[PDB]
Amino acid sequence: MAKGVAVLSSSEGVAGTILFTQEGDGPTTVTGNISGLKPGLHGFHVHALGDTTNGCMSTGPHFNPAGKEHGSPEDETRHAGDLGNITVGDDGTACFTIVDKQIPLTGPHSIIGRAVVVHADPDDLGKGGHELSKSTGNAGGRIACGIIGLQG
Amino acid sequence: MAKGVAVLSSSEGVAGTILFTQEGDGPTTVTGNISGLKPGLHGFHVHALGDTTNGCMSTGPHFNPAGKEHGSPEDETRHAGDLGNITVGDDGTACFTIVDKQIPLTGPHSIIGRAVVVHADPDDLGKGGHELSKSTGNAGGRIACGIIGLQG
Ligand SMILES: [Zn+2]
Ligand SMILES: [Zn+2]
Repeated sequence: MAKGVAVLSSSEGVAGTILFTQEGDGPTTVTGNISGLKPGLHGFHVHALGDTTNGCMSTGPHFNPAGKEHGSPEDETRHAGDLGNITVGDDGTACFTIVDKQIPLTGPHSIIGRAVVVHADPDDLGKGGHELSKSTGNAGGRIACGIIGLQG
Repeated sequence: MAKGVAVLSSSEGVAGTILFTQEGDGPTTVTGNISGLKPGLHGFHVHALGDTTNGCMSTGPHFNPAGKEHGSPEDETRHAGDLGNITVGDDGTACFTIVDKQIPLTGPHSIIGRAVVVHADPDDLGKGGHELSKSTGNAGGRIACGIIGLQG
C-alpha cells in the first residue's frame, strides 16, 4: 500500500488536496476534493516534473514515459498523466475518484515527486479542432498544482 | 534543442513568463502565460534589442533583419518579430502558443538576448489605416517586456 498526497497551491481562487493510493501494482486511486473553481469541466493531469520554482509553469508537460500523443484516460492513445476532466459543481467544488493504471506510486514510472495540475478549461481529449489538442487537449492555463508528496 | 525564457517586468502590474523552443532549425514554438492585463487583444512582438536601461523603451522597434514594414505573422510583408495578437480573457490572463518561422533561437537572427514586448492595444496587423499601422500596428504602448535569456 503506497500513498501520496498533493496539496494544491494557486494564485487564483483554488484550494484542495488530492490523495493517491496503490496496493501492490493494482491501479492507483486518486481521490480529490477541490474548491475555488468555475463550474464545469477542467483538465486534470500528472505533469512530468515537480519543479515549482516558477510555480505551475515549471512542472513541464504531461507525464509521457511512453512517448505517445495526448488522449483521454480511456484511450490507448494517451499520455500516462492524462486523467481527463474533472467536473466542477455549481458551488465551485469538485469531489472525485479516479482509478487509473498508468500513474503508479512505485518504481521507474512513479508519479511521486511530480505535479498534478488543474487547468482553466476542458481537456479536448485530443479531439478538438485545435493545434494543441493532440499534445495538451487544449485545456488552457495551469490554475492549481501541488507536488505529489510521499505520504505515510 | 535551443531554449529561451523571458520573464516579464512591467510597472503596471503585468506578470508572466514566455518560453521559446526550436528543434534543430525547425520553427520556433512560443508558449506564454501572462496575468494582469485588460481583456481583449494585445499586440505581441519580438523587439530588436534586449537593452532595458530605459525600461521597455530601450528595446528598439520590432525585430526586423529583412528591413520590411509591419504585417501579420501570416504575411510575406512582415517584420521577423511580428507575432500578432494574444487574447486576454475576462480574468486578465492570457495562455497561448504561437509557432513561427522567423524568430530563430540560434544563428545571426537569433532572438536570444532580444526582448519580447506586450502592448496596450490590439495589433492592426498593418490593415488599420493608421499612420503607424505599417510600423507598430498601432498596438501602441509597452506595458510589459522581458529579455529572452538562454534556458537549460
Ligand atoms: Zn496529455
Ligand atoms: Zn512589426
